Amino acid sequence: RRVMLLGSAEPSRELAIALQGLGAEVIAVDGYVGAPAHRIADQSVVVTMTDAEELTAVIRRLQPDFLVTVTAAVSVDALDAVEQECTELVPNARAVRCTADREGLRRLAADQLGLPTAPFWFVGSLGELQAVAVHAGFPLLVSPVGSSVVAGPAGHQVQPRVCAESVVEIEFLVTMIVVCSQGPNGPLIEFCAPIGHRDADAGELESWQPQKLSTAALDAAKSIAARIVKALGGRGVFGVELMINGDEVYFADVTVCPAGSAWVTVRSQRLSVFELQARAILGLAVDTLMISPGAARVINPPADALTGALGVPESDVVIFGRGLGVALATAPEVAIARERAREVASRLN
Amino acid sequence: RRVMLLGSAEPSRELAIALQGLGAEVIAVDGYVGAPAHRIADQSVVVTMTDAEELTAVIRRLQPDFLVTVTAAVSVDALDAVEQACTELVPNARAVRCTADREGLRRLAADQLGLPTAPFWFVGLLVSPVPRVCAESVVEIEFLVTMIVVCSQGPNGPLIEFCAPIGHRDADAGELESWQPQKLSTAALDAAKSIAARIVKALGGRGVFGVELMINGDEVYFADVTVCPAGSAWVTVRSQRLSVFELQARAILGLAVDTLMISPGAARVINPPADALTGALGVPESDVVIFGRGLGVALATAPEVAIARERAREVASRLN
Repeated sequence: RRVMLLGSAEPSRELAIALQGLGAEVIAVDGYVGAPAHRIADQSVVVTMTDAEELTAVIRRLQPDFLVTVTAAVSVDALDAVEQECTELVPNARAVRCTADREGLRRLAADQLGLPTAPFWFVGSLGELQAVAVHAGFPLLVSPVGSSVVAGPAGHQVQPRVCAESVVEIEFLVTMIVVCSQGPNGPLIEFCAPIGHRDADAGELESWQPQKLSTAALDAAKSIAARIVKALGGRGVFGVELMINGDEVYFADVTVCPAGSAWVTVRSQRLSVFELQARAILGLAVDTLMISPGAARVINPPADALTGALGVPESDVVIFGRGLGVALATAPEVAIARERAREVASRLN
Repeated sequence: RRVMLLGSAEPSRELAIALQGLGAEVIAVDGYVGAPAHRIADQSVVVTMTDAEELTAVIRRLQPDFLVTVTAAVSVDALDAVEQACTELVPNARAVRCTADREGLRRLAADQLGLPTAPFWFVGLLVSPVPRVCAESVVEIEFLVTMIVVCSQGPNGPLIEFCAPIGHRDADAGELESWQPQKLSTAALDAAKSIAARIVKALGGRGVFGVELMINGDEVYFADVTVCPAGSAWVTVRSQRLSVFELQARAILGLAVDTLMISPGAARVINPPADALTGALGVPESDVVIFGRGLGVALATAPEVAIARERAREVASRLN
């Protein structure tokens, strides 16, 4: 059983450990020579993965049982070549293509599915912008298809590309991790507990699990998460990005790769997002049981700093090279778990 | 920060992962070419580890910050020289020597310390080869129990932590079965901590120690201690917040530890087809660790040890 990982960054390494515990040989592919998953993989490969010819030869020679796309820098055309009884793609070349095309994924979510999003318009003129502002009002979020905030410049109520978004009030950003595998009885679709996340003080990301939601908010979230994921199809672990304001839930995005916010799961769930995606790739049963509330801080290791960081109760750390590290804590409550993680991170950075 | 592992087998691999999560480069040393920790280590080394000359040159050239002895086939004479000259040993050489000398460890436990053991005699009943030959009186036993003792430094100096007792026994098809926690009476648990703590402090140094005991209601007997992660410790990979390997990674490096339990659990060490895993991972709260030339660990957790053992039985059965 041979799995091939397109991408060899930090989560590619943990996934590779996970897959090796379950008995699989892993090939780690990337562009440069010293990539993280190269060090512990069974076989390392260097190719400009953004090269449809060069990538496709590599896949034909090695001929892996499973082809896992863990990065965004990849030839989607090369992947559809391989799809077009020798290798299962997990995720599908469909999902890889849909989620790298930002325009097409929004239009898939809001138009084909009836998913609720923040009002958005794709323009291609100045005049197109002019209308939207008159129609939509302020503030707007003009973004290339950096992201400027058009916060200023209809007489009656009955009245390349650049993306315009109306701005909505938001309480929480939330990551819904959806897992699609096979069980001993066929297809499984599992939901993790909502993961709350946000940008923190020193340019770090903070996450925590579980984020509490109302019944109506949680029903909406499962519904939205489940529907975008079934449209993509195939086995895999999907991170579905949502915006929440009390009862309202908005679709923002989905990634076929383990999000930075998922790092909390390494300590807060029985099976981490990496153990889940190892099992999903290989078509094995999964559950989404939680160990305990937790929080994480992704920073972007002096001997003194480590000693101090691990002095914080129920804490853990994942050191990764230059400027990359994860601070982790668990606790009987999310609030304690976030305070401990901020302590771990503070003693570390 | 560079740790060197004497021994490169399956537990040496998990310890190596653990140490790499905490930021350390690991050198895996063993006798043969394809050893398990070689595959994911940062640097691999092949040497005859019982050769004091050959081993000692290897340690002098590489010059690691920490020297960890994970196997028993190692030159203790080569090891004592490293403590006499740049490099911290976890575990310490005193411990490596005492626990490989079976006669001297018994005499240390029963004579110098006043530890209770089964009556024993060395001559020159359970007659066993120790030359000398060891004679033991046979006592009634309820449970075999592993007491995992952890010695590290915290942010406030020395720590000595006890894990929850691990029960273990030989089960069917040659599998070793373990489970955590094993319930003990107050008097039994007081005895066990006392015995575990006393043999470990006599060895000294940082490390993770497995202390073997025999239990019959009230009475606790010392049977053995190892400076290496016992096969019965495998249950901790899922039953404790920090597995025996994460604890020994933290102990080697002198970091704080705790011994919190996630949930009751059980394990079965067997000594791997796709349908075997599909069927095996269908058991609730189950996990597997595949190695090896047939080596595998079946794991389950549950709200009760009894369910956790039945699930692990099932996982192992669907796997074997």
